[PDB]
Amino acid sequence: GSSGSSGEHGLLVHKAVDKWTTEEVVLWLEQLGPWASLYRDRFLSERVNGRLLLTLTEEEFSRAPYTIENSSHRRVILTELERVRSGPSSG
Repeated sequence: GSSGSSGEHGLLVHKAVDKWTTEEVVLWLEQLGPWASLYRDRFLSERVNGRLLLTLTEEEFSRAPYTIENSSHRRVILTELERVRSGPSSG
């Protein structure tokens, strides 16, 4: 509807993370916690898109520029990612 910019909190998973955009990428991460705003800047500047968000591993995250000097932060991203990326099996 007329809710802020074009985006909904739910279709995230329904839509492959490898198809997300520099926008959705930050939006999904901006939900894991309020601290996401401390990294979001690095996501936009680096135009880190979904396809790239998935490629990024525990290391990459700990490596600059992100140099995420906080494990907890990586655990939140990597984990949450494993969810949005991995959908229902149905088998």
